[PDB]
Amino acid sequence: QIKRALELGTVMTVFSFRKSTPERRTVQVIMETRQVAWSKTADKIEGFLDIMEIKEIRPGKNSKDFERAKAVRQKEDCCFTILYGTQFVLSTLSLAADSKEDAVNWLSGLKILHQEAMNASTPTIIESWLRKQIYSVDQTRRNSISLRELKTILPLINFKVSSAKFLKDKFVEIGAHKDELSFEQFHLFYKKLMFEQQKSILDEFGSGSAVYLHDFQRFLIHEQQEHWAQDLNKVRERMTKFIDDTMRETAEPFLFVDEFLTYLFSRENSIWDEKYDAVDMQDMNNPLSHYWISSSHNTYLTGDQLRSESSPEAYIRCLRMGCRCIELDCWDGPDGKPVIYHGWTRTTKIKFDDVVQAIKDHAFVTSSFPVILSIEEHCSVEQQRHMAKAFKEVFGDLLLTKPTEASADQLPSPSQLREKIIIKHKKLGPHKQQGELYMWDSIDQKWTRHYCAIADAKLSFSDDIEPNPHESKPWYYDSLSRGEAEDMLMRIPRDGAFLIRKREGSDSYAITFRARGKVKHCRINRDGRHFVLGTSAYFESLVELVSYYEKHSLYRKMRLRYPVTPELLERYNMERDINSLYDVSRMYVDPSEINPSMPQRTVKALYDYKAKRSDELSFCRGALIHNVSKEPGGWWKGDYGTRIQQYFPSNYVEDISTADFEELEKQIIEDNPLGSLCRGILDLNTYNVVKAPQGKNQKSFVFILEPKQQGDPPVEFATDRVEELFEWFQSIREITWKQSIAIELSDLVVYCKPTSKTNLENPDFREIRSFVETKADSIIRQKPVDLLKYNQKGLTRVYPKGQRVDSSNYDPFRLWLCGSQMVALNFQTADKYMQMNHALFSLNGRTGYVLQPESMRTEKYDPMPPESQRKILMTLTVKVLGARHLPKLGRSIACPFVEVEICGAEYDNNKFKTTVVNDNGLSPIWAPTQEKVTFEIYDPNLAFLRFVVYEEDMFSDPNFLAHATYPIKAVKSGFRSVPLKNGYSEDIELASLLVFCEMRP
Ligand SMILES: [Ca+2]
Repeated sequence: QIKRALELGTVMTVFSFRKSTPERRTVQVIMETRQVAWSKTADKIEGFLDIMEIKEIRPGKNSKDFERAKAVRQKEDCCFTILYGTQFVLSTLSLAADSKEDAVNWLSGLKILHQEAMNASTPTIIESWLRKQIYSVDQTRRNSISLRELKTILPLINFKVSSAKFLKDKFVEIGAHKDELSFEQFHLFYKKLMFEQQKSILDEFGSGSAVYLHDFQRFLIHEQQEHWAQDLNKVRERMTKFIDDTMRETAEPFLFVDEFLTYLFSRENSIWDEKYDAVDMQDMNNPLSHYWISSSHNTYLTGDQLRSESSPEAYIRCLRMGCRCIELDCWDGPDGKPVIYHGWTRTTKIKFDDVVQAIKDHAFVTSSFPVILSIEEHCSVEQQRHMAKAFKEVFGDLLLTKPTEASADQLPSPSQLREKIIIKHKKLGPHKQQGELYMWDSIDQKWTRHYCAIADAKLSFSDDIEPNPHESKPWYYDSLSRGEAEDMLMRIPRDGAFLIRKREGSDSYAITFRARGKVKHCRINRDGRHFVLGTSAYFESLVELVSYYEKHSLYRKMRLRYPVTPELLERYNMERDINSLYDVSRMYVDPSEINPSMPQRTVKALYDYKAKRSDELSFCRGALIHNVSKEPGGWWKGDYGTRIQQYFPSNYVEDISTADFEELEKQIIEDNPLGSLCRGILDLNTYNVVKAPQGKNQKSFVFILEPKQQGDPPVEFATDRVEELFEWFQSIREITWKQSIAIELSDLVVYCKPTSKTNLENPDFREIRSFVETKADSIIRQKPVDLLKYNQKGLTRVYPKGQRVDSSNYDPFRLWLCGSQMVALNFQTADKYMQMNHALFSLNGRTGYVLQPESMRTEKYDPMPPESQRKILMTLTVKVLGARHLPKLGRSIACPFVEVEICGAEYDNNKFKTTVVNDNGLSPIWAPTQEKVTFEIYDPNLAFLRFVVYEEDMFSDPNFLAHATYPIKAVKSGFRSVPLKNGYSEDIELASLLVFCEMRP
């Protein structure tokens, strides 16, 4: 059809906000990889996007590329935008065609090409994936593969080649006529690799020669509990649709046992129950107060709360996920039209008019159910009039302007309010000093950018905002012992301080670095010419290794920054003498003093214990040990005093009581404006501020906090402009020396009238109460039953505390179980709680409304029963058997393990982890190591089954790879695939666990 017109290609004009001049390119669809490619010449493809990653094809000149370009002369009807990607912020390919003909050809042709890809079988996606891989080396659109190029690819696809024999022994077995492998020679290699690596799973299945039509139907009926599989003709179809072999399609289909394993790891065999993919309108006729409503906080932001980009695309992205409650922070614009950003911060400003349009175009595309606009009002009465007018005019009939029923005593249903936009805004009755400053490092002799803020006469500042050639380099030490290195690096008080030394009595090396006032050592061996850090981190050169870990994290979030040289030790030693009269530590804060006390992860010592090893902690009876990570057997890991996560006997501690609570409440860290991002705090009452007449260290604009108190260190800050320095100077000097609503908008508030009324008695259904995270958590703590009863008729919004400046999220489980409707979360953040939110709102067809269960509305509903009165409705047993295509995080091959947990407000860290597989992300296996674990579930409708895949790095630290999180409601039994998602809950190509699950009611 037009698919051939797209496969051939089309010359069009590409626009990037990243490139300043539009570039003419041939745009084509490679059917073999299912990519949209754009090339300058025929030989090489400049750039590509996977069709699988397309979220929207938007006609016109509505993209960041278009609006940032100089002109765009091409017509609206020749212009369109492919919005694609794996993150919250989607990439944009903005295109202008020569003609309206071609443009319309693409929008139609791409839509059907996407659907084909979505609906395609796993074996079709594998061939596309194998096609992508051989293209990737030299980008020629290759036909065959070298032996040396396959050995270069295997580590990139997260597999370590055990030996050279393994490939050649394979090569022969597949048929290695030469070192070259054709595409189908490579295709056959993958299948053999996957089967041989994972064969052992079969010991759980039949002793037949292959899996025949009848064997498979039994498997679907009895072990998978699929009762459609009675209809034997449906079972033969599934087989054939999977296989796709014309010669075997004849008569009765059978899978080869390796094709059966592939099916078990495949989408087709997902743990997810599909009936929950559609809306159920029988669950959409309850009052609005009975629904969990997918809710965003400060929707405009794409990043942190301090300096990240505001975009209308954030509203679009959230709305098209089915988010139904979005936030507009409305501030006085320059031209009497409101702007939206985070007040007083360096977050970019966007126009209210662009957000209103964006909401109108996107509110009701993927979900028909009512959208709630939470308006935080800082605008003038006149600017409020523009908002009242703009809403009415742009939204028209979509804008709820009067109640659904006049004589109502409860809220209307989501059904009744379809394609309605509801204004939450204060209804009429009938200036923090902050920004970016440069700070000076005497060690590095460099300035870095920090976000700083003054709260209650205290300036808080953030962390910074971003042939053996090593023999000449002064960070390399030819003849240095392990003990000296530790002492040398213990002299330099900086995380990321490093040197590389040759190991004593060996032609091999080590990197030793300081992290959190403690030195660590990393072994660097040689593989012929190459250098290997730990196990599989390959480098050509120790300079290349140092370059990489300057840009990429080596240990946790520590990078290499401070090369420990003789010149640095010489300089710092003298400077430490000169600066002896003050203690520099006092301006920085301790990394534990910003880390909160864990809700329930604290133990109390039953006995005195003396450490038999440096590994082990030593403590007295009565000692409270915090942030305990519980593993099986004798030894647990936890923090006591200064030390962190050291080993101790588990049978030497007991649970804390309420009597210990008061002691932990005193130990609760004092919040600062930068929360987790805070690096140091300065008491401006104990300083004078002076401007350096001629700046300092090559900055012109430098102010200095000079200490009043003995021992307190002076602090130097710099600005880009003298005007910044003045505002900071006068803000600091003023410490060191020492409600109108526009009727027009007010009238648009039908429901969701904000109220205060002190406390939760007499809920009005037209009213909404909002609680910051902190207030919400104290209500849950003291008044949970009041919140529940209020939430039956009234609505509740919760939003993150102001300190979550990193755009981190908070536990919504307890709030949800008290019937709280709008638990507003940072959708731009890839963390556990957004993952929970996406899981919950995957139910009921991604409408962003989930009916609270009937159980929550009976008199005998208790979220928190006593231990002895715990009623068990279901047991869930889980075995993690294996995984395919785990992502490669960094430079080394994944050493994966899986953590399984039942998530909810009834569950105190109810998890188990698998053992670690060494250097294999492509095809790990865990089946032989552990038995099933059994979970007791109190209510299946109130809980989530969460799988998280971690890599175990060289330091034994867990790093996130993927997750899958499901309401237990939608979990199927038997040998099930678990399709793995990234931190943003976007699908990772061909990535899946294989698990066994048993649910007994
Ligand atoms: Ca806000």
